[PDB]
Amino acid sequence: SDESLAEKNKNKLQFIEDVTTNADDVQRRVLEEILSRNADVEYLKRHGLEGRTDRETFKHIMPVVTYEDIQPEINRIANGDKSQVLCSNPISEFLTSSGTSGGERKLMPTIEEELDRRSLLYSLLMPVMDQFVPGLDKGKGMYFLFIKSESKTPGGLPARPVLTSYYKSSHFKNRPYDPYTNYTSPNQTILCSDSYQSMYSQMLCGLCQHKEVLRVGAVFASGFIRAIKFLEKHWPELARDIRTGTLSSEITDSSVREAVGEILKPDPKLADFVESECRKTSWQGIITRLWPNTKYVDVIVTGTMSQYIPTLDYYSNGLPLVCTMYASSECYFGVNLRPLCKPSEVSYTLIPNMAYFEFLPVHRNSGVTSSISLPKALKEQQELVDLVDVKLGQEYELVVTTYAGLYRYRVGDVLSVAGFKNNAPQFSFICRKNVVLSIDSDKTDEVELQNAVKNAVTHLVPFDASLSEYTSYADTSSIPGHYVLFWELCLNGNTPIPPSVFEDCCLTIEESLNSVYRQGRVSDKSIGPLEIKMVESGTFDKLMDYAISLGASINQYKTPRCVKFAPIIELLNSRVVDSYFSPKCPKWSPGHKQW
Ligand SMILES: O=C(Nc1ccc(Nc2ccc(Cl)nn2)cc1)c1cccc(C(F)(F)F)c1
Ligand SMILES: Nc1ncnc2c1ncn2[C@@H]1O[C@H](COP(=O)(O)O)[C@@H](O)[C@H]1O
Repeated sequence: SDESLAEKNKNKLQFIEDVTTNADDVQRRVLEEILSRNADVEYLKRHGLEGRTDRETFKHIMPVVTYEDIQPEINRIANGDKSQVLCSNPISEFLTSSGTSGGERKLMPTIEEELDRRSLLYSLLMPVMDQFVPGLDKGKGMYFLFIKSESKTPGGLPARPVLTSYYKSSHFKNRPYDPYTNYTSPNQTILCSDSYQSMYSQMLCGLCQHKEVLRVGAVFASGFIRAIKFLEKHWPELARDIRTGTLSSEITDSSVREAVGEILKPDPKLADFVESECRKTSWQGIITRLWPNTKYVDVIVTGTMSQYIPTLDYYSNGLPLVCTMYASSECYFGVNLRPLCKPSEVSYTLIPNMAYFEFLPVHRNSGVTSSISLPKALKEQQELVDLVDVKLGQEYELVVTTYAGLYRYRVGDVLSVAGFKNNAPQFSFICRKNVVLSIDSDKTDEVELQNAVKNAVTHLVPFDASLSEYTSYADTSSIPGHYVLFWELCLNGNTPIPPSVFEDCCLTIEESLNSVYRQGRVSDKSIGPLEIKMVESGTFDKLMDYAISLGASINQYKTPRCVKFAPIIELLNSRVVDSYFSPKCPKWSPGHKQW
C-alpha cells in the first residue's frame, strides 16, 4: 500500500504529462464529444449546427455568449422545463456562482457526471505536491471546510454552491480512505447544518490532534483567517473541553457529539499548552506554535484574496503560502504545477479534459484595472484563440464549452499567459472583470456601487446637502473586513444632519448591493458592516491636484469609484472627519427573490 501509493502518484503525474503534451488533441476530443452527445439539443439545433461536431464549424456557427444571453434557456430549466434545452443529459442541479446577474447569484447548470471530472482535478493535487514536500501521507491536514446555504428552484432542482454539493456527494461523504485526504475535521463535522457548531467542532478536533498536523488551510484565505479569529474568541472554552475531555453542552448536533467523541479525550497537559500559547499578547506565528509540524498554509491568495497575505504571514510566521487549483461553479479549470512558488508567481495549468477552452484577447488600460476593452486590430470575428494557440505574455478573457450545456460562455476571468507545460499554457490570474470591491466571495462592480450610492444619497435631499465626490476601498484591517466609502458632502442647509441618517446611508448602500454581499453580512458573517468616512471639504480636489501634476487634463479627470493604491487610501484617511457604520444587517434570504 505504501508502494501502491507511489504507483498512484506516478500515474497521476504521467497523466499530467500526457494531457499537457496532447492538449489540442484532447481539446478537440472533448468538443467532439460535447457536440456529438448534445447534437439534438434545442440550443444547438436552433443555431443551425445540424449535428456537426468539427471545431471549425463550431467556432464559425455558434455565438460567444454572456450569462445574460443564455438566461432564457437557464431560467426555463430552473422553472422545470425538463426537455433537452441545453443538454442531452438531465441537469442534476444548479451551481450558484458568486458572480451575479441582477443582484442575484448566477445559476450554472451541471450534470451528475461532472462530479467525476471534479474529482479528477482534485486527484492531481497531492501527486503534484508530494513531488515538493514528501511524506505528507504520514500526517493529517487541518482544513476548515464548510457547507453553505442552499435552495430549490421553482422547477424543483437544487441550487447550491459547488463545494456544498461536492461535500455532500458520494465522492466526498463516502470517499475511499485516502491518506492524502486524511483531515482532522470529521465529515459530520463539516456536513453540520449549523455553522457555529461546525466551526467549533472543527477547531476542537484540530487542537485535539495538533501534533499530527503537517499542513493547514481552507479554500480561501478569508475563511482560514476567520477560523484563527474564532480560536482567538473561543480558546478558553475549547481548552476547557480538551481539559475535561467533554464537549461544550452548547453543541446540540448528535452527529457532531458522536464524531467529536471519537477524538476528544481528557488532556489537561494539552489544555495547559493551548492556553499558554493563546494567552500570549502576540499571536505572531501562533500557527507554528500550536501546530508546530505545519509545513505550509493551503489557501488561495491569488486574485482578490491576495490582500490577506500579510495577515497570513503574521499568524504563520512566514510559512509558505500554497495556491493549489483554479475553478468556478461552471467548471473546474486547472492545477498549480509549482505549489511552492511565491504568490505573485502562481500560474495555473488548465487541464484540457475539463471542458473546451477558448480565449478572447483583451487589453486593459493599466495593470491595476478590472475593466476590459477590445484591442484595435482584433466582437465580429468571434473566431477566438484555442488553448494551445495563446501567446506568451498576452492577456485573454476565458471562454468555455462544458458538458452540461454551456457553449462558448464567457467566464469573465482575465488571464495572462505566463508559460507552458509541454504544449499546455499556464495562466497567471489577473481578475474577474469589473470587480472593484471584495472581502470574501462577494464581488461588487462599479455599476452596483454607483447605483447603491445613488440610493443612499436620497437621505441627504431633505437636508439640502449632496455628495460631491466619493471613492471606496476594501478595508481588511479587521476580521472580517468591510467596504469603506469616502464621502465629501456639499452642505447648503441650516439643519445639521443627525448621525442617524449617515447610518441610514450605510444601511441603504448595503441593501442595494447584491445577494452575495448581503448573505455574507447576514449568514456567513464573512463581511463586517459597511463604513462611510466623511472627508474634509476639498479632499477630492487635492487628489485631482496629484493627477494634474502628473500629466492629467482637468476637463477629463474623473474621481475613481474605487482605489486600492495604499498611499492614496492613506491620504484620504488623513482627511477623515467622522465615520459611520451600518447599524444592522441588510436583508438576505436563500434563493432568488422571485422564489
Ligand atoms: O475546491 C477548491 N479547493 C479545494 C481543494 C482541496 C479540497 N480538499 C478535498 C477535495 C476533494 C476531496 Cl475527495 N478530498 N479533499 C477541497 C477544496 C476550489 C479552488 C478554487 C476555486 C473553487 C471554486 F469554489 F471557486 F470553485 C474551489
Ligand atoms: N485560485 C484562484 N485564484 C484567484 N481567483 C480564483 C481562483 N479560483 C477561483 N477564483 C475566482 O472565483 C471564480 C469562481 O467563483 P464561483 O463561480 O463563485 O465559484 C473564478 O472564476 C475566479 O474569478
